[PDB]
Amino acid sequence: YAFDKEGQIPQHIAIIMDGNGRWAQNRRLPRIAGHKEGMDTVKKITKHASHLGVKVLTLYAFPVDFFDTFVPELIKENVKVNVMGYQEFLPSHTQDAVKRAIEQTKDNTGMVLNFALNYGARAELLTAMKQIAAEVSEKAYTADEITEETIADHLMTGFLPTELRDPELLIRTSGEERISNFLLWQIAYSELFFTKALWPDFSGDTLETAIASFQNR
Amino acid sequence: YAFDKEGQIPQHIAIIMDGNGRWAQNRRLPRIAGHKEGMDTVKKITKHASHLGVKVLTLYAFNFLMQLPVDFFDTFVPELIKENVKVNVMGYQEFLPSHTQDAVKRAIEQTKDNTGMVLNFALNYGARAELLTAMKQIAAEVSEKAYTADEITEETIADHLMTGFLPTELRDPELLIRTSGEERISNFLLWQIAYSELFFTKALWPDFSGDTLETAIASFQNR
Repeated sequence: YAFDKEGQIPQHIAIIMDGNGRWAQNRRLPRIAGHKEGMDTVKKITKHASHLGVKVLTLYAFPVDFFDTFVPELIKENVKVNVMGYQEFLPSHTQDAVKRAIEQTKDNTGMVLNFALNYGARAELLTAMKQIAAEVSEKAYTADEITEETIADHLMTGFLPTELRDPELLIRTSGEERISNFLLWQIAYSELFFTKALWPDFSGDTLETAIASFQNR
Repeated sequence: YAFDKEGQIPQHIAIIMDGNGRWAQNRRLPRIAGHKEGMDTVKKITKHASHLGVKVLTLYAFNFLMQLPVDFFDTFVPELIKENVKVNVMGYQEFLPSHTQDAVKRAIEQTKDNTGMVLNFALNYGARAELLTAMKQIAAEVSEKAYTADEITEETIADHLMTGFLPTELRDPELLIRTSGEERISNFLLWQIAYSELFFTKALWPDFSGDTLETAIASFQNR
């Protein structure tokens, strides 16, 4: 049962990118060659997901100059760039390149490309917890006024509008069957899809196959 | 691949029991027959999991709506004693019927001193609500200056989840099983399932057998 271009498209897709190392090793390449091939794979699926109607494409690394040579194609595709995680541990120069790509695409109105870099779901839930625990301690609101919407606001997806915060479809590559500490709160009702294909071999056809199964075929 | 009876057994196995209604529809029985049959499966899987050495078995249910647990627990308590199973139920028992609340509170009390497998029921349970309840507590306690905000740790959160009663090694499931062909978490142990192995079977829950549990464990054994 095939993918329907006129069928239902998940508005928010999250992908756990995996297999970059195993890709190079089976081809006996050094593992940097598998990571280079994975970051061009990122470009190929950012472009295809955008053309399919996806509104948020969240990518988990389970950069470099990469953002500088990507920013023109992101602007041609009307793609807005966000970065989830702890920018603090990022090198200062890649901190600079990331906030530059964010600022240079802040006005694009199409699909949001949301990078998960040095990100952890339990860590994210903890940092959301400390902020709420501090806010109630400065009497900003009760402890009983806290809601799920409160928790969702303090997650790294809270910048998104409420209808796009949670992925409707979560894809996991490299043949693993684990959530692996990714978007634990947000994937409460997400459809799950697992492909044995490694991320450097992940193609738009693989994405369409995944969306095909999301459409319940 | 094949199940190795001498191989590794997951300490904590979580199952999302799904497919009870569809099971009845296919037989054209009333859909209540699927849910009453699914409870027979609960007794079967509890016994087989206990015999395989599973330490914790968390089951997710998915007025007669909620009248099911009164006669289930009451007639299930003897065999739970014989199998040395300690019963626990996660979720807000506060909200469900009085009559079902006492049958559940009795089954917990009558099995409190059992030392074998923990049968962990999720009735009126939701992971997101469970995390909200864990934070409403932690926010309150740190507002009582029991500690400070940056001393909150993941174990602070883990203690305040509804699996916190379990020791640390048994809190998180190592294998999550979803029946009825569906491939989604559906708001179940969201924090705890962070590293769990996921197994999906098309089998409807009333057809879930000890062998279906064993193929799931076989997959956890990395085939």
